[PDB]
Amino acid sequence: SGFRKMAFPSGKVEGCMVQVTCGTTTLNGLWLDDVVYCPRHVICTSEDMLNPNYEDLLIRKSNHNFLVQAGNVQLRVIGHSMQNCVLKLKVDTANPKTPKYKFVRIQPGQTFSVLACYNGSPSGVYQCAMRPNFTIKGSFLNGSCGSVGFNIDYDCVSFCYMHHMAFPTGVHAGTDLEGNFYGPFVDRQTAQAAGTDTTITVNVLAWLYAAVINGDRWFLNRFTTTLNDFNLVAMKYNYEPLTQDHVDILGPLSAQTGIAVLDMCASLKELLQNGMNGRTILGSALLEDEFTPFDVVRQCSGVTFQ
Amino acid sequence: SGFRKMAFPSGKVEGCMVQVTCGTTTLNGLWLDDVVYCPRHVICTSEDMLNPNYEDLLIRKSNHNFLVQAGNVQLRVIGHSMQNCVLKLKVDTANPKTPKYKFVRIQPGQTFSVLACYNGSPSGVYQCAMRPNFTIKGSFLNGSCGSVGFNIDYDCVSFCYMHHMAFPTGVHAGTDLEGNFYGPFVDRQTAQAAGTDTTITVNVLAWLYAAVINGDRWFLNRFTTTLNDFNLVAMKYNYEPLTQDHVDILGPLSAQTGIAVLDMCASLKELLQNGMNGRTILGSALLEDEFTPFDVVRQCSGVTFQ
Repeated sequence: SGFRKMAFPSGKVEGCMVQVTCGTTTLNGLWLDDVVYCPRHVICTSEDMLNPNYEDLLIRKSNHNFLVQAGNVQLRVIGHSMQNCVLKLKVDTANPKTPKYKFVRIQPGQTFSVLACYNGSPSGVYQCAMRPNFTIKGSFLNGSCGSVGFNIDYDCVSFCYMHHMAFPTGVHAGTDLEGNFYGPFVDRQTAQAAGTDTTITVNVLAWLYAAVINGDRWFLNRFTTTLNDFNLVAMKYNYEPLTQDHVDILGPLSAQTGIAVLDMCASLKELLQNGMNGRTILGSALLEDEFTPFDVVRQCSGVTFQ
Repeated sequence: SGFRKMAFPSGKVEGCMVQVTCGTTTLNGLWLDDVVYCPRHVICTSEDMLNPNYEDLLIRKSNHNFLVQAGNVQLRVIGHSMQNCVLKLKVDTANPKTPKYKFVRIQPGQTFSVLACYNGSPSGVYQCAMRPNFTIKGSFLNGSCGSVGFNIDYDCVSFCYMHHMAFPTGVHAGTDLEGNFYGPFVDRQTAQAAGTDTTITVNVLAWLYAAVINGDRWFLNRFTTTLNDFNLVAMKYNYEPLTQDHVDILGPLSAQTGIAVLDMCASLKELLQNGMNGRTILGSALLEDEFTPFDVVRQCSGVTFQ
């Protein structure tokens, strides 16, 4: 009973966070086996960031220009390469606390947990979603660069995000762990536009099912509707159009509650047009789109990990 | 930049969670050194819970009736006592992963992180507040009993909460780690009323300061007001009255932003009377009271831990 924006337990990621220093810049790095991963803009001064030529900047750097610190013990850099927008600092000591891990590139609308770090030390953990415009709305201060996002599949940690940039708009951008940005962003200090943001409709429907599982049922109505007519209302309010793959994903939520996806949509349709009228659902005065269908099943069944 | 309901990193607590089984019942326990802590109602059947005489039930139990499991390794019970509403199962193996810890009993309005567990395995982590009526609005399924709440002071883990009961109302109740319930609750399966809930006014003001730190300033007005007149408006809307200790706690938030507490109150006063008019603050359509002033300073300065 109850429903909370829940993060994954962070223990397996904590033992992987190191502090990386090059010149005057210090940010966080991810120490798996004997490779440290960190944003390549650790090699830039505040002046370089306006127009960095990363190849030329990297050339004037040698292995002993990088101070990697894992707690009270300094690491030794044996080799450096640049994979897209991440620096791989090959080190000598492999991380004994290296978990079974995996690098994955997530799709918009999926959720993950962020372990926010400063100077290589864990500060806090929260759950967030990759927006349809490939930003995230995080909580990141200066020198939280290098902090990582992750999911947990039983015993395997899936790393999916590394924080790189904060934009004047309040939004945050980063890469996968191979160094490819999510979205059309580049790691330089210049004005960059994100797309129009849209609401993740499949997630909203998973949250309405969570509400029904928890005894909020007032939004339930008698109408039904069609996918095609719903999508016409949704596209008016900047909601992601629903496809059949979406209806199927919500299958188990439908079977455990005996309410048809299309019936849930008809409730939603009404909620977009008529509004909330000052009521709430699961404590909120707005429709929430940061829970995936799998997030809801996990929290309403008690899935555990290593 | 940005603001998120942030939990503490859970690594140090994960290595302390064990599974406790007695008869048919299985819940979570906290394994510090060579003592396991768990709800005493692990010794009850579903029938016993209606009217348990814990002393008599405990008498028919011997050390070998308790199966404590820490992963794939069974623990050995050497002694059991009942401290208030917690069972202390003294075991032989001390926990090697025992952190520097502390038992503390928190006051209403303070916040902590909950590590939700099932069968002794971490499932997720979230942040919550102790309501003024000594409940919490958590996310707990059957057999999440024994899950613990905690804060982190640099390297010391302060344990402050253990989950015991879920009430028909959707609210949750538990004890400190010495076994004293928060609130007027008892561990028996009967109807129990919580008090009227009130909004934690000092927390709300810390969140408005967080909003100003993040560029939301529309609620800022020109009026001021007095503590006494504000408290008269607040007591109308079921808000906790403000005292001078509260104004002082918000001192650093006031100095870093150059806005007087009483000026912030005058904004709040207006917000309670005139309403939100469909605007939002830090993304929310309602006033939030689950951030303490210290929570805001931690997230707006980058405080780190071991």
